[PDB]
Amino acid sequence: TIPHLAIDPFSLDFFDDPYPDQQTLRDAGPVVYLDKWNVYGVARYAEVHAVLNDPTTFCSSRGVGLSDFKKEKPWRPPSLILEADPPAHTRPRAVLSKVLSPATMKTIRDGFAAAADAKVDELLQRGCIDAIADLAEAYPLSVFPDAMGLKQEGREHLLPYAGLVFNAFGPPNELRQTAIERSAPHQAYVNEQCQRPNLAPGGFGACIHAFTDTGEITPDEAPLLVRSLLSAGLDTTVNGIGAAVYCLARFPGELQRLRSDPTLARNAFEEAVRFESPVQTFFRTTTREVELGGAVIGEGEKVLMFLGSANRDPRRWSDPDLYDITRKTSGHVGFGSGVHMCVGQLVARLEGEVMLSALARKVAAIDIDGPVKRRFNNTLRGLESLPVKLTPA
Ligand code: HEM
Ligand SMILES: O=C(O)c1ccc(-c2cccs2)cc1
Ligand SMILES: [Cl-]
Repeated sequence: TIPHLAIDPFSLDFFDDPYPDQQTLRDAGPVVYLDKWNVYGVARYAEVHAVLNDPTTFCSSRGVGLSDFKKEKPWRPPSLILEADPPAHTRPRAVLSKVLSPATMKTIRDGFAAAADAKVDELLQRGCIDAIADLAEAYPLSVFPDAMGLKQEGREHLLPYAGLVFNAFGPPNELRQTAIERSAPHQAYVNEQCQRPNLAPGGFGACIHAFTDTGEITPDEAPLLVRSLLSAGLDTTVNGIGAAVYCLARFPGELQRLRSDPTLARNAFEEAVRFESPVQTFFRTTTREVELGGAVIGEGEKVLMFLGSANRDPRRWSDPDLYDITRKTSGHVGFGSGVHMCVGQLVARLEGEVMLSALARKVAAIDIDGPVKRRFNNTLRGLESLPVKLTPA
């Protein structure tokens, strides 16, 4: 009933160009079995969306990586939000929602926007730059650690820690094993910064600790919730902004439309999130036998969702392989869907919007002018190096 495929979605070949294999996975059926890892897979929009929106049946508390927490020990203490199901998920989620809330974005927008304009002005003085190290990495590093309230010392641990976290959702391949081998100094730094005395007043970390007297979380839960923002809050945005710049570099007609109406900046970023999907895949575990898209899956089985594939599924999207900054993007799954849908999406969209606004107002052309190099991670998609020449408007 269910087709068995040998495709390895965690292989370097797949990362280098996932799109043909994703079509093969979608077209094989609504539910496939991946023999390489003994997991079920769903690559169509319909089933990805259905799985995400049934957290009772497709739970997160057994881990959102390949590893089943009922069978193996997690590599670090489980996240109180990502790796929790309702009702345990609900109150920590509400705290992070209020910490990263629509109202909070007002307190940071002016500074985030000025830093984006400043970075684009700096890059234009150099002309030829690496849009990864010099922009996609440099911009979030210039705003997010400060908004968290982190001290300056030790910030070089943040991107390695995040890469470790996202590699650790994969199978026990070399990318994952090597990340864990190297992890001790990054875990040590990150855990220490999560303690209340190490988080500057007014930042996101201090605000999480301030919620420990309302009855929503206790003091001993706050450090792990700070850990969540230090895990998911930087490397995702690096790959999102890198994706947007890569899209504008490859589709100059869309850069021209963005220049002509900079208020398209926010949707141009959302479309980049759909088109490249910085978070490509992750898992749920079944809590019962379940029928999904006409197939029967037993209890206790890992189900791999292909978010990037769902975002390119022609059953859902017109011209899915085109980057279109005026596309109606509502419904894409690049930030997830349902109860776990990205709690930091307003921070991500703010960074992306203000960066693309700066480019729209200040840059006339973005031309790739060197070898493009991909960065390999078990669940994040993005580039290692993107040499571009920026021409001023
Ligand atoms: C372009 C940038 C980003 C992308 C593509 C992205 C993607 C996602 C996705 C797909 C999920 C759902 C995971 C699941 O259902 O298991 C998620 C959850 C989450 N994200 Fe984001 N994210 C981004 C930025 C951020 C930022 C900036 C923050 C914090 C400042 C953040 C914090 C979180 C947290 C804490 C969760 C867990 C929420 C929950 O389990 O209820 N993310 N993100
Ligand atoms: O530590 C945390 O709570 C944490 C939360 C979310 C993530 C993401 C996984 C996949 C997309 S976002 C990773 C870590
Ligand atoms: Cl840790």
